[PDB]
Amino acid sequence: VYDLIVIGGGSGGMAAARRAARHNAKVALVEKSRLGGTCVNVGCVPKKIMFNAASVHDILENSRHYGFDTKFSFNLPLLVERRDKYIQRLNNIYRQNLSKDKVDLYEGTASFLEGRNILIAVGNKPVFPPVKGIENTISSDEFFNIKESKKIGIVGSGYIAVELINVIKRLGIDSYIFARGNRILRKFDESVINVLENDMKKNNINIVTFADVVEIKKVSDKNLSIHLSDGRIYEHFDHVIYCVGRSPDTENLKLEKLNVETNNNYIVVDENQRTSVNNIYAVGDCCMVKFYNVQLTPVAINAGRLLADRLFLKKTRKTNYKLIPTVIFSHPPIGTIGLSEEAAIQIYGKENVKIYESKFTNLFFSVYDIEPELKEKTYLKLVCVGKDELIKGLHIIGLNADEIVQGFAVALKMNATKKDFDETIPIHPTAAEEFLTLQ
Amino acid sequence: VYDLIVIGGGSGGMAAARRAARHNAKVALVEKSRLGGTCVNVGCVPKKIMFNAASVHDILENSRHYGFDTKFSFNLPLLVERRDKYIQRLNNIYRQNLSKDKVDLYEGTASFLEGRNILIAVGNKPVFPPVKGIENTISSDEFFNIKESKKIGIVGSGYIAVELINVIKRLGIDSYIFARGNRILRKFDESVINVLENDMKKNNINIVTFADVVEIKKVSDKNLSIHLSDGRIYEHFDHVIYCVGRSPDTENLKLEKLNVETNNNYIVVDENQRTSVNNIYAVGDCCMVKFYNVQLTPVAINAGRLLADRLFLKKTRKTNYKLIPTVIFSHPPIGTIGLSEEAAIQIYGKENVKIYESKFTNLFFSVYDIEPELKEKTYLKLVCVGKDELIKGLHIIGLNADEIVQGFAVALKMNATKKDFDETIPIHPTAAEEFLTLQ
Repeated sequence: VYDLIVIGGGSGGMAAARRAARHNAKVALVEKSRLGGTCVNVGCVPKKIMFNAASVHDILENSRHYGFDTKFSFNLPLLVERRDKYIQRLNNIYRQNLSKDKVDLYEGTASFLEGRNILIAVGNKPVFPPVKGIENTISSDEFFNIKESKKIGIVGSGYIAVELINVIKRLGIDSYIFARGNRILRKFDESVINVLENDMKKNNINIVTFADVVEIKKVSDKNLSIHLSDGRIYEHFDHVIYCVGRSPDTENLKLEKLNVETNNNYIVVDENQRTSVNNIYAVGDCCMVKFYNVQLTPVAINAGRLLADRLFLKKTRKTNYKLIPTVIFSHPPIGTIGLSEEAAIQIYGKENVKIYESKFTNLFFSVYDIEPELKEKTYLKLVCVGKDELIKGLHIIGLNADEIVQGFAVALKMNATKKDFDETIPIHPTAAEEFLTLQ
Repeated sequence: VYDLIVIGGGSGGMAAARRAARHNAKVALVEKSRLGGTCVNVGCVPKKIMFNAASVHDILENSRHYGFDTKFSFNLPLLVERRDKYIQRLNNIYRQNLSKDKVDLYEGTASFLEGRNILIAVGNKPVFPPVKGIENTISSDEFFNIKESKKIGIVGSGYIAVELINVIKRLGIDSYIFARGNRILRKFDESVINVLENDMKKNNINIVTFADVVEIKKVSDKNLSIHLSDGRIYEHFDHVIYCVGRSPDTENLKLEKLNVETNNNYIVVDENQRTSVNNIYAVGDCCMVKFYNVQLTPVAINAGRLLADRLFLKKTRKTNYKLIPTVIFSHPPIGTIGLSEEAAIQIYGKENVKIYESKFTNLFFSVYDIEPELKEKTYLKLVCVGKDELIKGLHIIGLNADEIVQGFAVALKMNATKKDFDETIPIHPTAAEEFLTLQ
């Protein structure tokens, strides 16, 4: 008999499993594919490696403005073996940590019908809509098998699509991204995105708006065509990638005969991650909290670790889904916490929203021998709601924006104000100091 | 008659000058060399450009682990013209901003004997001690004229010396840095420095401890020798650089006949930057506050801007010299705010100091085809004083540490605690998130 059996060795189950492990629980975790799940084998990890890759290509393409004489070629199959070489080592490490802490791992698909508290941690799996030609399509996952390609088309404009198209261009591949609305990234502040799109277009990424693909044709093998509902046609794609969204691995868990609730396959739970049925719990994007979903590795890490506590020491600590810092690893990258300027106004009203923003050029681009206004930009935004100016949203796009936000999030959670930032003496010279002089 | 005459168009005078400008003051500023002073023409700006340069060289030397075939040469004279090309454009811009805001600029040396409130902003100038051979030496400034060199020796181990030696190696130049104590950077946390030195030595930077140079010989032109007091001799240097420290440009201001006070050339002032003599004020590292000195661009920017206020709108706002975030642009870079673990214990006592630290490898180095333990490292430290654990010091050394700290400083000023950080959901995957899981 186990104190807790973990189903899902991805981000959530693992953390959960090892934490309870730490509190002396007899723990068991069963996995069917490689350990570390989505984030490790087909999300965050490789994605981030390919983002670094595309960063090296730009540095190589531009080293001449820094005194270097450079001639280089890129070979994607190599980036491929290095990167999978890496991934293979993590799985072994995870299985090592799993014996280090006394958890009894089991490889196999899990199914309900010996444990005292059973935790569902089976995240999603990709979504292919009923669209004509969809057979000729692949998913964000599959992209990680691509070692040859001259033209790629992505359908969607969510964060995965944009990160992927920017990584795709910067690897020598001709690139399109189809979007349903007026602009990609419809959920993020529109100014931050105006800068994103301007730069993408500057780098010849083709962005198509108001697109509804009603057909995916296959002239032949690796000669595909994308058909939109308005007359525009787009030919010659070796891969069309659908970045629709993802849905829980919930289909056959032999769950129904348990009256465990289900919205649209997502397992419902409470502040504590408890099911309708007690004993049985759920974290990871495979669930929905209420209802928030929120599919990010660190959130599922929080959840699982915190639960273990209510389960083994004390309840006190619960997961906060409010305030979730994000990084869109686009080119350039985007750091974003809290409300956009418009979300703010939908909540507190325009009479209460003041904004602070900046536009400048990273010092890195000083030697680039080109007209200033053509250098890659950096833009930031402070959205302030109230009277001594609480910061309800914080965003920036640029060189290293991925590394500048974490910290400001510690300050947004502490209800900091324009004035906290203003009394903060800045570090020079850095991109991040601009946040402190928005006067 | 002027409402305020600014002496010194460096960081402080300029900001001061334009701010008061903003409040409708009849302002005048006089400069003798190029505008933007130390930070722009011989400090922060070029230094930072050369740091980026050395960053491109490492990226080029290692692109192969990312799929690239790279063959490159470096040519320092080019980095030199690009970089001075840049600097020339800033001076023009500064002189443009100076007409934009209605300040009457005057080029010439300033000397006391028409203005209502006169502001001293003349920072330092380098220091060469009475040492034998010192004639054969140069200063951090002069380094910016160097376009040829096979071996360089730096005397000192302060932040400028370390930044400069790391930049020097990464430009193909053989490198030594002489230090008086046991380790370079004696003012910063010793663990953060153990990692710094290990990496420097890993990259063949030679670090010499307990060194007292008592002689600087010149066998010939660009064939110099460094003599230490203990028997060690070090030959074949084209340039020996002395990074001793800097002293105020105060020597002949025709000041004495004014009973304006002087410690060791530094002009003394108060919380408000007022002299012994009123009407006359002082910011910039050319002064000493009490007594803090603190020679950083953003501090002198604060001071000058804030003064203008007491001078033109209201006093309320004063400069805080307590809590000064810093970045040592070493390789790797170091972000540091607040107390070291030992400074903490000199203040609150060991019974009250808890520490949190981490050591890991940036994901950037995942594909480097080398044994893990040989990859460039990242190390962080939380120094906590008290009971719910106030963070009195925060440090990290690594890839992008320069960009991760600004933000945490907003949080240290807000007396954040381990637990503020702990409730902060992290961004993945990033170097900076490690700060949030130090459990």
